[PDB]
Amino acid sequence: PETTEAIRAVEAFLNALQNEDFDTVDAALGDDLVYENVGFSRIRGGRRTATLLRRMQGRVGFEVKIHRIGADGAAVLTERTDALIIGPLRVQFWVCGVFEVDDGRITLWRDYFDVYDMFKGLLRGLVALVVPS
Amino acid sequence: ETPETTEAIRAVEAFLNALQNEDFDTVDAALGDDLVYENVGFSRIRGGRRTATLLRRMQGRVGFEVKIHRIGADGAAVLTERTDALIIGPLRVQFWVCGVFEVDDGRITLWRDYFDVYDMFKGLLRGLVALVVPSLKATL
Amino acid sequence: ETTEAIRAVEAFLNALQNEDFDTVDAALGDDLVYENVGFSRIRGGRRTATLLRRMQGRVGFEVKIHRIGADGAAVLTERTDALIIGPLRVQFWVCGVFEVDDGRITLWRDYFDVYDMFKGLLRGLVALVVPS
Amino acid sequence: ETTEAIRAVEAFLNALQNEDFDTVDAALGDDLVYENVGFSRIRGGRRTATLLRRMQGRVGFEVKIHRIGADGAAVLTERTDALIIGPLRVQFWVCGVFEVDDGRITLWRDYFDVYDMFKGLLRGLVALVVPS
Amino acid sequence: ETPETTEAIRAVEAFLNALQNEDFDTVDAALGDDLVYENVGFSRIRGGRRTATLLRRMQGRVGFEVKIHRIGADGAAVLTERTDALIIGPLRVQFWVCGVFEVDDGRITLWRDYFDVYDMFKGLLRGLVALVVPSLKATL
Amino acid sequence: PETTEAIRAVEAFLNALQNEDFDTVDAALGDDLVYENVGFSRIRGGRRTATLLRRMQGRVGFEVKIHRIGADGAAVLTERTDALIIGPLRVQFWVCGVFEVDDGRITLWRDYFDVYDMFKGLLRGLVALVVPS
Ligand SMILES: [Ca+2]
Ligand SMILES: [Ca+2]
Ligand SMILES: [Ca+2]
Ligand SMILES: [Ca+2]
Repeated sequence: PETTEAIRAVEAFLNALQNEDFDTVDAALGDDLVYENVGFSRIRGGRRTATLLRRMQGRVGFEVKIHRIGADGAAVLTERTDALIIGPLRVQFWVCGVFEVDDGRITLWRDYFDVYDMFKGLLRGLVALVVPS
Repeated sequence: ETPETTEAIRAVEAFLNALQNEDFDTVDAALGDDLVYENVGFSRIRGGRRTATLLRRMQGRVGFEVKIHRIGADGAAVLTERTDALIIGPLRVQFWVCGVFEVDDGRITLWRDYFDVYDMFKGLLRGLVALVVPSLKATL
Repeated sequence: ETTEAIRAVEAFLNALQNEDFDTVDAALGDDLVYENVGFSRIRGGRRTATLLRRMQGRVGFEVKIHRIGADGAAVLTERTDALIIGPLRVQFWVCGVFEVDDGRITLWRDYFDVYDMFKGLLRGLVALVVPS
Repeated sequence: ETTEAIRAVEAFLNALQNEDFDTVDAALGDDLVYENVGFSRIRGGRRTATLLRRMQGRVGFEVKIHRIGADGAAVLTERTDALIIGPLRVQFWVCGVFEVDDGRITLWRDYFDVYDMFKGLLRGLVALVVPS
Repeated sequence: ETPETTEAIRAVEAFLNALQNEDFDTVDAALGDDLVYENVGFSRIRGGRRTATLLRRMQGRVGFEVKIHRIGADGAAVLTERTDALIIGPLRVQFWVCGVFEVDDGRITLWRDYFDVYDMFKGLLRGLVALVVPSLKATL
Repeated sequence: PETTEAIRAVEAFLNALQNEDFDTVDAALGDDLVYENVGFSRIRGGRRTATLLRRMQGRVGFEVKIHRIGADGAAVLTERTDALIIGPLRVQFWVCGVFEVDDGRITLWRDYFDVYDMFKGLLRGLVALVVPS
């Protein structure tokens, strides 16, 4: 089932990110990956993205929580809560991700999020840094 | 025996075309009595009828366009990658939206639209610029 | 090889008719080009497969293959197809040409005639009122 | 057998294009049924052969075969044909199905689309005025 | 290089349709200056122009129908198996004709029609009967 | 050449009649022959026609002269002068014949002629019987 397959590849990928399983991250990313944080960044190349993420371990941690996930042929859509963690600072924000997978490899990774939501997440992180809650 | 999955996708597509087309009786039929409608971070409304007549009353003041790029389902949940546009006379404001829906028995019980204020602000600036230079107006 | 390509095409067309959409998925290549000649072109096997899957319960298909031959990876068919939308049945001839690579369909090209389809429509509309 | 049937069909279609009417005669079975689907049916190989022979100098034919496969005695073709009447050239797709028995064609069934043919006509008429 | 055989057949067909259609300029172009025209056992006329204007002058008095069942050529000679009809108002007289032609350079130099007085007499009786019982009138 | 073939079969047949070559007549006639003298007679069956003609030798002779002959697919048309000969009486008259040939065999033989022309032929025959010319 090619649908189920695409879904699992995306789930395996996002779990790998969260778990710092960087060999799985490498295996999951297509050579011609385009990776967009929409309105903010674009990177081309699975390998360049894979090594960039690998080089972030120990300075920024990632959490990903997938609330909903569905497929449309080769595309997979996600509704998530993500968090960047830099030492004691935790920045949480919603993310909707769209992916394209081809033969078990991710060829498009496109994350949408809101600067207002992200800003609130930052304020909450910073406040929590002096009131651990 | 056609799966609830195909049904749910189709209900959401029918609903979004109905909004764009101003087909308010289909909008009425599409929305469950206990609808919760969220523009994430901005508004929450409860109740299909209250939302349905709110939308109906916008006719002639603000038009909507919806272009769905990708849509898929997770049981009763439906996810959507779109470009939307709000039109107020000659001003057109275009922005991306990701919507998540829940459908129960052909009726929409959750409608949750996600967007970015930055992207929206950029859409507004382009709308405003196009008011003066009709050539820079966004299109679907 | 030849028989293989023929069987893939038959299996695919029967799966369409039977609404066996996993099999439809498995039959179509990633780089499928799908044409209704003069009318539509779609690229991608996943896209085509999910488009067909999503028609279930709105349009049914029937396919009768009268003749089917092969030349290497190419398979040609002479068929009668029908589209079914509720009580409305529209029947019309189709000649389909396919290319199959490794059990997967990489080209699917259906030819038909608007005049023949128009007549099928009239007959279908008449049949709505005189079920016979 | 299979190759035999394919070669008879190719030889026949090339003979048509080349106006080699004895070969056209030799290719067609006595009990040929010849159909242009939705449009014409003629029975008899001699009748069909002399009808084609008698068009020489009034209508020319061109046939390009893109794909050709066989299933036993049946041969299917995907083609581009053209009818040529003086400076007017009308080009259109044809899918032809044939049956061959003992080197002779016993069925010749051409399928085409009126919309595609209409477009070919417009293009031909336009070309009369803008030769390009 | 299309054979004189196909040409000759076509000239004869064009000529006979021209008679039926009253297309008298094609009739004029079709008939050679030294035409000999025979209804075998009944009439001989010499000269394409004299025959052409004779035929032209029959317009509105006697109509012709021609149905060719078989036609074939022997070099410049063309043979024809037909059913003809002469129409004079409501009277229609139908009979078989075998015609032999010779064509030289697209022009008809010999036109020789064969028929049977008996068959013609039968055609006349049926014509006359059909005048009174319109249902028994011959058709092509 | 199937055209040439049909023509020759008809020529061979009409020559055979004239020459009383009755085995050739037999070979030339199809089992399902229809034989018409138009307006006058119809017979079905190659064999019945072949034997009828065979049974005429010694009482009526036939002459056939083909002026023109042509083909239209399987059909062959003829313009002829024929003559029936009964002892010293010779009856001459024009005949146009149409034939259909299938696989070298004649399946349709249809002769057209005129009773007026035939009557004149009879008078001329009878007159010649007292004035041998
Ligand atoms: Ca972790
Ligand atoms: Ca794949
Ligand atoms: Ca003799
Ligand atoms: Ca034969």
